[PDB]
Amino acid sequence: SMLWNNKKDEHGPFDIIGDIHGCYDELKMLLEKLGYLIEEVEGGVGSGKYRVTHPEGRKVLFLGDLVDRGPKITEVLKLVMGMVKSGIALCVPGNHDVKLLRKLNGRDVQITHGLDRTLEQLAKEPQEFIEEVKAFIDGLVSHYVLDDGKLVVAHAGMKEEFQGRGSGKVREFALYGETTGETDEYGLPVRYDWASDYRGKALVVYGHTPQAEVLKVNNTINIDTGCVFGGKLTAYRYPEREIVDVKALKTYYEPALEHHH
Ligand SMILES: [Mn+2]
Repeated sequence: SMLWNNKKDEHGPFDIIGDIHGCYDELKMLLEKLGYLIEEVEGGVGSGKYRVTHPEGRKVLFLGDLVDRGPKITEVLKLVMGMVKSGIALCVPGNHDVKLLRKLNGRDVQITHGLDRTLEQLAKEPQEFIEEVKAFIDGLVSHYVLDDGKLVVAHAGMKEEFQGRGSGKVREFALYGETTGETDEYGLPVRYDWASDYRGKALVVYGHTPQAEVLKVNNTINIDTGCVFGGKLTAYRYPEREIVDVKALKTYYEPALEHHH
């Protein structure tokens, strides 16, 4: 009964933040707008470079996809790692984060979707920081069930049946979701729209495929508003159920191509 995903004793309030993808400036703006105070620490290095506090004792929940695409990936990492360490944040992993971990561990993965930017930015940092990043990503839990089971956070979402489960299949769902088993017009796999079929008790806040505006469906909401693509970085305030966002300062990266159909 003792899984890592159980944080039911954590009641918040929480500010839940979608995919950052290296957008440090917007992250800093959003945290400040939420009332967090960010101190650039004197002499501070790596995960000790920053210290974040909140006078109302609010906590941040990051939905992952911290790395790739954007201009300030190592600063995002330093900030988020420090927050998790000081206890003001938790983080669940995105697909990009885990793929980065596999690459740093020695797997010869495809350099795509912004990973080149992470690698070239990481290259400018010392080695002990690189090991800190590996340790950080390796310890990320697939999802968290929080606040007496009233809230679930996961990167790609978490359908009811899998909530609170620690199996390998549940971790894959958190990272990637699942496919429907059938193919599309190109004979390719199709993503399963789990949120449409969701009837679970917990509100699920997640950040899967990027959207122009938050996508609320049944007791679920996707808050990846595509900051790095020139959209915005969104926080969802819990239990207030309020949306707070910061517009991207620039278009840092081009979004996926779109089929005509
Ligand atoms: Mn993403």
